Amino acid sequence: LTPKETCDLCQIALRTVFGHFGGNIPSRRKLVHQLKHECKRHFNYRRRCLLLMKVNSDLIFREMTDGSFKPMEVCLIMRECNPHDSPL
Repeated sequence: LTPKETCDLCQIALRTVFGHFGGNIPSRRKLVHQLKHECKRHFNYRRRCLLLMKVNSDLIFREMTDGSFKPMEVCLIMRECNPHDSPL
């Protein structure tokens, strides 16, 4: 994966799962079951995605449930996006 792809993928994944719950996220355990499912939709990204959500599910949960949600921002904090890259 390019650093671009890797950034884009972070965003696509978090946005898709956030849209899935329509912003009403029930619990971290549940959030995680979907983050994992969503990781497996991407052949080349599965392995990295899965470890990313594992380590950072608390940060993703917090940011998602605050109402802010901007995917590109949480991906910057995880350093899967750098200030260089762009949103979607």
